Amino acid sequence: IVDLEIQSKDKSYAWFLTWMAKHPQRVSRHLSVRTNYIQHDNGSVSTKFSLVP
Amino acid sequence: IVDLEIQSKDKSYAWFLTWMAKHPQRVSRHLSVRTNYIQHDNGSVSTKFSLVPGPGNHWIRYKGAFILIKRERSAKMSPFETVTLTTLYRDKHLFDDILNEAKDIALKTTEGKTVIYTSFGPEWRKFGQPKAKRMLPSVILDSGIKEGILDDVYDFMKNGKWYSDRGIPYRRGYLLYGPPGSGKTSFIQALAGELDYNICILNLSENNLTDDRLNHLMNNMPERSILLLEDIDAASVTFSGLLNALDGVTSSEETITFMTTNHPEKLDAAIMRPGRIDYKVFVGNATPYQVEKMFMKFYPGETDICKKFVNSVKELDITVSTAQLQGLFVMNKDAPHDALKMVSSLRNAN
Amino acid sequence: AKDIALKTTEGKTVIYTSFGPEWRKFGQPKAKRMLPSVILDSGIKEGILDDVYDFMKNGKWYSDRGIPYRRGYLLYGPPGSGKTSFIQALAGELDYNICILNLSENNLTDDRLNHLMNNMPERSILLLEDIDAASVTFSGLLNALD
Amino acid sequence: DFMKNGKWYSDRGIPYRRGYLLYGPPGSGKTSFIQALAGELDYNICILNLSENNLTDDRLNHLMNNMPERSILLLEDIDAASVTFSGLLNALDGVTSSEETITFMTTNHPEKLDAAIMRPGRIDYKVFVGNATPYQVEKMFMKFYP
Ligand SMILES: Nc1ncnc2c1ncn2[C@@H]1O[C@H](COP(=O)(O)OP(=O)(O)OP(O)(O)=S)[C@@H](O)[C@H]1O
Ligand SMILES: Nc1ncnc2c1ncn2[C@@H]1O[C@H](COP(=O)(O)OP(=O)(O)OP(O)(O)=S)[C@@H](O)[C@H]1O
Ligand SMILES: Nc1ncnc2c1ncn2[C@@H]1O[C@H](COP(=O)(O)OP(=O)(O)OP(O)(O)=S)[C@@H](O)[C@H]1O
Repeated sequence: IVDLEIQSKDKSYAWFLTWMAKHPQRVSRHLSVRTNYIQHDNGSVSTKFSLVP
Repeated sequence: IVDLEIQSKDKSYAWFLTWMAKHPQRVSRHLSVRTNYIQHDNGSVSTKFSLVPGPGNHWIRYKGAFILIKRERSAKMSPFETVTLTTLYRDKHLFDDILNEAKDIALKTTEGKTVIYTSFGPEWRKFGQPKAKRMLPSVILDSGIKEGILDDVYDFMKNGKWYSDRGIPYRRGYLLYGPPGSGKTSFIQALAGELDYNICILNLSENNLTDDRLNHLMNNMPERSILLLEDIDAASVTFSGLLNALDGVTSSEETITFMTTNHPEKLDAAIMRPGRIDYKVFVGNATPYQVEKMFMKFYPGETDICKKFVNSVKELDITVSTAQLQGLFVMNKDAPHDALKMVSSLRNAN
Repeated sequence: AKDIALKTTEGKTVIYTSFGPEWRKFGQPKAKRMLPSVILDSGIKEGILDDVYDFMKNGKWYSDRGIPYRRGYLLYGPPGSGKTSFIQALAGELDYNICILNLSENNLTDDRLNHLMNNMPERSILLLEDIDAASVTFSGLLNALD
Repeated sequence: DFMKNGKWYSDRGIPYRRGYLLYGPPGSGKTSFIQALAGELDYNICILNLSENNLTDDRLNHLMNNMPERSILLLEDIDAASVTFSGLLNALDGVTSSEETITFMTTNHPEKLDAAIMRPGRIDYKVFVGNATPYQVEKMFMKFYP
């Protein structure tokens, strides 16, 4: 009675990860931290922390 | 009712272990040892044993949530390494505060020390213990050279928006060319100390380095740092790849890069284009202004012996270097008369 | 997911770098360089822009005559003249990405190069900086280009 | 004089580090004097072979930084030289160079060395350990036949 799609290191895999990160309905009890630069013209560039699933 | 958060080998990782070492309200078993090269002014009695949380599980309180840390390694040990946090109240908002505090602790530059980063694979790594800041008045360059470089650097750092309004990439490159022992590397240390910036020393003659790794290193420098390319004329990197790394679509933004050479003519005109090397200044052999100021630095106070010394140097008609002058003043510590007697020794070079 | 990842930010261009047999984003997106900021000679910018727009508009005309729908541009000149700057400006104008490819990279093979040139992201420009610099073979590069 | 004046170097910002070169014909007592002086100072000897192939620049910087305390760095046959020339030069005097180390170098061919390595911030003291002089002959005879 269930279905299951798998996609593995595909060009849509990174797209799916980015979409999942942007999802507001996500309820994820597991998080990962990866630093990212927030480049803004005012002042100087700074790093930022992203809580990906 | 729990929410776990992990982070692999990234920039946030080492910041987090440095923060967790300093955290007071910590209940850690399973600790580890770490010898380090601490220093006292008279002499560095190194090998101070430091106890770090190490692998295993740890309890920290922080703001009142009783977070469980879990450091563990895998099949290998810097491969296969990770820490893990767990909060028991769905208070994941504390994780970003933890990360920000770790970032602030790590980014906090020691008030009189300069940090040196070295290319280790595709990312930078701290090299040794931080070295004491070299002061700008110690470096005796020719008249207007130090001031000209400092004015150009401050003008570049201040005018950030001006670059972006006109579309010019916010990036400046400096070349110090001249004879050996003229003050180039010493001036790099002094200027990095003045700006309170770190130094990322990069060796292109490293055979393991490649173009993709070079671009990653140039684009992942730690904040508030200066890229140093010692002996840019020495050059698995490719010439076109280096040229694009210096100025190209792949080149990074908001970086100061410094390169030094003893053979400027060995450089191609492409690398010396005024968009890759914007400022080039000749750090030459010692001039009488340099001789006088070097003597006054090593022997403060009396000037008549300094006058006799610079006259004798002028009569010696030899292209002395400031490294040679420093060596002579080091030989005669606190003895200006002995230095004036031994000034003739600068003539010999074998 | 495709729409989110394919949408371009309003004022930045993505840069792709050849990592193995496929492309990947390099760093953060860089702000678009504006075409008026690139001072080329008279008619040069306008001529190149007209030729590019004429090529992108006439997709069907190429197919009807049987010509392969593919164009190649060479900007040659002295160092520091505007070549790379114009590439950035034009890619920003078209809202295309730049796929930088280094042929002098030793791990690159002919099969890998064909796969890279046949798997570029949609709406992107292939940039071969210093084509004169050249594990790739001459015949393999020639057949890959046309 | 160098070991005593630790603070004097720090006051003027000079890196606390000295380099010595003994050059001359073979069998003049260079290595023997290194052993004697290390025994006198009660220091260890760290002998480093630059010609060893698996040594790289990063490894050499780590070795020259992580020397055991109260030891002498010995570079026998400096003229013999996977290490790079620039990497060696920056290791001996550069931003990456360590602090409070005595380094001793020997060679039978001093003229084979570049100006950069013979710089008086890399090699501070250079003395010619030559063939036997009549004073040396007399003192050797007195040592062997008191
Ligand atoms: N102008 C100067 N003022 C003060 N100290 C100097 C000066 N020039 C050289 N020195 C000292 O001499 C040594 C070598 O100087 P560096 O600047 O480190 O080397 P360099 O001048 O860059 O030459 P290289 O071999 O090309 S790195 C250091 O111990 C410096 O403290
Ligand atoms: N025509 C131009 N108009 C405006 N800025 C220019 C122009 N040509 C060069 N520049 C600036 O000069 C620098 C380098 O220009 P590039 O176009 O990257 O160099 P180039 O012409 O590609 O030559 P190379 O060395 O072969 S990459 C950048 O800071 C540009 O902004
Ligand atoms: N001046 C000397 N005084 C005492 N013994 C000496 C002297 N010169 C040589 N010898 C003896 O001969 C050996 C050779 O001297 P070393 O210093 O070891 O070699 P060397 O002088 O460095 O020559 P090389 O071949 O360049 S290592 C020593 O181990 C002593 O046994």
